[PDB]
Amino acid sequence: ALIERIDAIIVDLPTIRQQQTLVVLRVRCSDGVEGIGEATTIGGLAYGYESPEGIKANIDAHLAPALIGLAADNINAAMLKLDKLAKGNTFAKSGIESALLDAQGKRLGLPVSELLGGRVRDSLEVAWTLASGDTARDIAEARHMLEIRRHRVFKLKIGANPVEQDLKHVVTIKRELGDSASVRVDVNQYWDESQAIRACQVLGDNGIDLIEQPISRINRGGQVRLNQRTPAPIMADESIESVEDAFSLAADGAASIFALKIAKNGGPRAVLRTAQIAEAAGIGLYGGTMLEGSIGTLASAHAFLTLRQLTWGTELIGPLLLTEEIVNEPPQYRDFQLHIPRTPGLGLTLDEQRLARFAR
Amino acid sequence: ALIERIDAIIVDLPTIRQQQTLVVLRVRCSDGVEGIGEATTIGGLAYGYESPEGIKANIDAHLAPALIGLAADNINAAMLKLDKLAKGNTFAKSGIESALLDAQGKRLGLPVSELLGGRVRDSLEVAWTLASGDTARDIAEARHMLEIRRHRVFKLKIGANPVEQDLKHVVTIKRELGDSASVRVDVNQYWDESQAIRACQVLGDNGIDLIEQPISRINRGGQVRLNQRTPAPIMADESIESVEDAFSLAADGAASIFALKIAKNGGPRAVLRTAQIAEAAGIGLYGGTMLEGSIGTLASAHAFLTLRQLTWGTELIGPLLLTEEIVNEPPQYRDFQLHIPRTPGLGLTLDEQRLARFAR
Amino acid sequence: ALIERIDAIIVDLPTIRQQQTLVVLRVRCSDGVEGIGEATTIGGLAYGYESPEGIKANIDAHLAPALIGLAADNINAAMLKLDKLAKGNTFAKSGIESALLDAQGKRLGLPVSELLGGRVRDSLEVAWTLASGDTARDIAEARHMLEIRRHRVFKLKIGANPVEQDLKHVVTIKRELGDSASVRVDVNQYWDESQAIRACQVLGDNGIDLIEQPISRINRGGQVRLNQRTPAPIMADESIESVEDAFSLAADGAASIFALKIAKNGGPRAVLRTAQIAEAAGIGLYGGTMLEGSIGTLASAHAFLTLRQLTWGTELIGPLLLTEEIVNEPPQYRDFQLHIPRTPGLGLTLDEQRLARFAR
Amino acid sequence: ALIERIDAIIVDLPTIRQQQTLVVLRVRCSDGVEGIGEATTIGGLAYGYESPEGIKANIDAHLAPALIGLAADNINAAMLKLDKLAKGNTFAKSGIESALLDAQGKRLGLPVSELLGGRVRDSLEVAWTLASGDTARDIAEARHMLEIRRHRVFKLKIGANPVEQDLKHVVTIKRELGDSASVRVDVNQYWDESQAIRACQVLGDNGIDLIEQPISRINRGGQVRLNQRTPAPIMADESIESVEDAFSLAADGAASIFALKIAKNGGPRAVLRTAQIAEAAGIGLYGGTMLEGSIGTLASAHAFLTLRQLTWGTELIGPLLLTEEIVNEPPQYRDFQLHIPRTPGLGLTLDEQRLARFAR
Ligand SMILES: [Mn+2]
Ligand SMILES: [Mn+2]
Ligand SMILES: [Mn+2]
Ligand SMILES: [Mn+2]
Repeated sequence: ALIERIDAIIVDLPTIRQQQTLVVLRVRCSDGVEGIGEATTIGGLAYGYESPEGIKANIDAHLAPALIGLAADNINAAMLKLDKLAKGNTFAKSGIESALLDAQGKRLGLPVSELLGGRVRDSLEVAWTLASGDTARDIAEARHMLEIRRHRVFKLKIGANPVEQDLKHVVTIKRELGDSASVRVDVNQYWDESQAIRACQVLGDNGIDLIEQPISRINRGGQVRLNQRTPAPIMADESIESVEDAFSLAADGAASIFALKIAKNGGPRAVLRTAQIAEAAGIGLYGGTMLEGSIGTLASAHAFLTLRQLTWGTELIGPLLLTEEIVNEPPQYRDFQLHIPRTPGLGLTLDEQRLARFAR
Repeated sequence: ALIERIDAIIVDLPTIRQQQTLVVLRVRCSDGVEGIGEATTIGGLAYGYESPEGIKANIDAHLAPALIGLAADNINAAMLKLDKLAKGNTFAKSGIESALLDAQGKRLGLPVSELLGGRVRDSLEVAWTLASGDTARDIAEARHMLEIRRHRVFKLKIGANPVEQDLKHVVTIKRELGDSASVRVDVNQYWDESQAIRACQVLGDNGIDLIEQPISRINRGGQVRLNQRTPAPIMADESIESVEDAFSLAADGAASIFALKIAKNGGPRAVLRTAQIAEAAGIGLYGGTMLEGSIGTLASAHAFLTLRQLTWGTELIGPLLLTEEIVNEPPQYRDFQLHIPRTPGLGLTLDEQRLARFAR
Repeated sequence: ALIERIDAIIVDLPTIRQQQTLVVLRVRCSDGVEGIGEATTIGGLAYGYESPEGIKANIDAHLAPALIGLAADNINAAMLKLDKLAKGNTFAKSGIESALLDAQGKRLGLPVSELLGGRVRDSLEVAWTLASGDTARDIAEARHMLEIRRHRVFKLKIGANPVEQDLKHVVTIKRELGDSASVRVDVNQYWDESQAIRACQVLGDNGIDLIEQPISRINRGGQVRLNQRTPAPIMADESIESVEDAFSLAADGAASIFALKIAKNGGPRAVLRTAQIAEAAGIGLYGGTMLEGSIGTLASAHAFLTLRQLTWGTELIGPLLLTEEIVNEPPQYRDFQLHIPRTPGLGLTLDEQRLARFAR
Repeated sequence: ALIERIDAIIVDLPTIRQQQTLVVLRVRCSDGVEGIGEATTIGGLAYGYESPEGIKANIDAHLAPALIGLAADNINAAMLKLDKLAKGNTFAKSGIESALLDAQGKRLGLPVSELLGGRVRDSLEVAWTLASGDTARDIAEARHMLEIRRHRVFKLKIGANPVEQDLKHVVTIKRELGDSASVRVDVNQYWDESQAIRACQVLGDNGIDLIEQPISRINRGGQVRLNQRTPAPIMADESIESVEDAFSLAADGAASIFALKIAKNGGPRAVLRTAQIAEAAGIGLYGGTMLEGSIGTLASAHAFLTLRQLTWGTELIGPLLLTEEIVNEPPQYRDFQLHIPRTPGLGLTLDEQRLARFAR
């Protein structure tokens, strides 16, 4: 089996919020098997180097031509060839690898998790991001998600408002929920170390379980210092933009938890390299997401099932934010977790109608 | 346009406290344009290496003669020539650079902030130093400044009295003001690390937002340790006596905030080098002052407007302490900020009458 | 003056050894002034994250729309707005900044170097890369360049062949040329630290003046160790992919020389931030290039003229490799240097005919 | 005895190679005893923060008025009062302290060395700076100084010419002299670490005994690295601008030898603090000079005699460069050393005629 054609499709799907833009990869193999992948980001170029437009342009002009004609079954050789001719471009590489893994799983009749070694679980705990901006509305959304047993872990994106305001908001939510839920925050690099010093103390003293990426990745020593002084553990996300970054942060002791994202590492196999690094150092794990639809969510999930332990769960909620999908199989969210079937590949098939409907 | 003449005038102005001594620079260019600058310090030689007397002596004998005849429009070449023949002498260099930037802005019809790249704001938040020594009098002054909306951020100079006394004073002020104001302290290198250990803890636990230069610049490790243990962030001021010092402190992680002072770095362009260093490391900013009159205040301000972010505001209140000025344009303080116009140069002109009146 | 339109044109120019692809930016301002910039790389995605295709796609979809309507004269505000909405994308940002600086220089009648503060020199020393692969042919090319007084500094790209082979080649060239020329090498991250240990020793012992980027940027400690043990100084290039990286490498002591590249930092102003960082730490400078044509070469050059010192010269030879250009003014290479005129902006104008001829 | 009057006199003396400017201090005490001191520098502001003009201005306006009326016999109280009201200003402080020590020695009938604890030697080894610029001329001067037994240790100021040129020059001199003389160099901060790496190797491999201040004081890590890799020991000079700097460099391991200069530390007593710091760390000593005339030379010498060991000798040759002096007692240079008598104070008296003749 050889790689015959690779198509990168930009798709715009409506959300429950606006719209989320996905880049759907379709890799056609000579044996008739097709693999699907996804390379999605949030906000164009605001949360990463790659945009949907840049992703497609590079796949069409550089990445795809390098794979046409190669063995579809030798994923390692294929991905290494891409590393040789393309620096960075992890999101694009992630979609491509997901597609190849999908096709290979359909080919051998195995789920991607098994191709990756074997799953140790069939479901993953999912955290919900409360984003209404209104405290009361957030507490209500949280009590609802707990009632229908969909989520018991909650994440709050803070940092865009005055520090004191975000702190009042977060503390009130953890106060009202008590130990019924786990409350975590994500500052998305919005604070500088001077703001984080007091902020981390207040959050940790008020029952917040973890503070995700409080300060910018450019401030390495700041991360190392906060990792030593913050009452609540510090998790790295944006600081990891490659597997090599994870090693660096581990050797430095810059975070006690790593967020694992296939798009930021280069694919399901790459994210496993990062997880292995963290495991060798004693660093806790969390399954992250770039708000991908089902393809990317399942591609991530399949990799997370092989992990010995994910101390802090995952946030694979991307499909729940979309009102329309481009796959035929809707994800199974029940009892605070996401359930992954044992069907071949990613266990998904494209809805050609909706794909054509939402493709730009 | 060539530099024709440079005059350094020592001026003694009365304050609302005593008197403040300024060194006014007047640079005459062959195209008829004149630039004005200021090199001021506090207390002769008590807060720095340069005194008004030493500043004038060096400008007349060494610095000025090196510039006469050079292109007034090539500020870089001019300032680099001064670095080559004069070690240190940052205050004097600061006045000279401010004067050249002023003249160049009048020449091209641009405000100094635009010569420096472009402003991202038109006003700066100003902090007021409560200095009566009497707690009740300070709280009263603070409630007054809040009422007329002039200041909502306050700074207290402590360290000259027994530690416990200064702590009682500061805590009482923050207590009475509540979260209506931001209270910060400046110890002016008065404590040794042994005194600061408990002092910083008490201050941080009682709502003080930042502790400025608690210990001496000679104790580097002490700064690094306090930066790691103080509940309230540590800001460096006296430790920065050059741009290279800022790099050093950044690499060491000796403070999470840098005070930017044109006089301590060598001018508006130099202070920007320091700010860039701090930005590259994730270090927060604050616009400092050496209690300069309008010339030096505006020269500082014009540089601070180009900054992406000044997390902790500024303390450009120098003109408010003087009862008489030597410029014709009084500064605009309204709604807790200092407002900077878009007029050419520094946007100031000398009052020849008052200058002659207060010159010694 | 407002930014009215921005066009990103991919141009393919033939070289003396294939073709080089440039992305020409044309920024049209409401006052009728037009600025030109360039965002070029080598080998698609092999020497960086950005390809010509990705660069254009991002400019058309994200970067340009954010600037239309803003003041063309406030470059700082414009570039900071880009940092706020786009992570990375330094090559694209570089072309845009070069274009804005060009237009602003034509507008005020000043050369870009003066907009950047003022030049301290009018020409820059240029190094030539011997790339024939054949030792005898390289020595011949070097003796020729010396005869016509075009180059007296030479750089050799090594690392793609067995270590011993590359070493024999380099040592032979330095031997035949003697102290008539300066011989330097660039390994382009090709070696791992284990290979570099002996390689750096042999090179340093045989008169090679500097070893550029011997090992990969992922190996930080390796860089710090080689910086301490290599008999010949170590220069960082690929390790700097941002201004913040420069600070990091400086604080770490990972290289004694920094290669300055506008494309890797984000523009002429950004490259100056990096240079300032290195200067504050005592790190030597070298003017690098991404093999840009005249636009990018001049944009770089104009920034390097403001530098106090460039201990190791530059490699602004890009135009000499192209057989055809898209500008009307050919660069002046005479007496081992590149000469930069004092004309407004970049001092260049587009040849509409050739542009149309080579645009794809 | 009280301090009645202090006079700072700028004196211009002709040299054997121009003119050297001294600031002579005369402190008059109520008991009729007068003390003389000297605050001299090289090149105005090129080798330090203080110029003769700035030194006099600060003494007349700030330093002197703080001492009038105090006990002339309590030097500690007097010098500490100066530290309290004046930051830096070490050259000025040095002249004043030398004057007070002089007067106190005449008063008690003891040589300054005894006031400082007691001498362990009566003479100091003196090194000669070969400065003709011409290699042959330097070798000739060195063979002459050896013949008349005046100097057997030689220092070469390098760094202003291309590295290779300075290296050829130095190596030739050490080669021709052989082990008849000790050859050392002083780079006066002229090189950056990248240039020093190879330069220090060549110098150390060719018999140069020590390399003084190869790189700038701003590059701290560079000093620490060179201290570890240079085959010839590294001596710090400009890096010490205060006693606290010495501690810092010692704790860092930035140099294996410290140059002791009374002007850079604040006086004969201060220089002893620095020497004590180096001794406690195992750092070797060298008696430096700012090219002072006899007053400053003797003030330095008297302090160096109390030292347990000065591994690398001294460079107290200042008087030998002047054609005219302002004291009545010429210094005794015989048998490679400077001989210090056991007369009271500094053992010098002013020649009122020549003083009046050369005072400006
Ligand atoms: Mn995150
Ligand atoms: Mn302060
Ligand atoms: Mn390179
Ligand atoms: Mn020296």
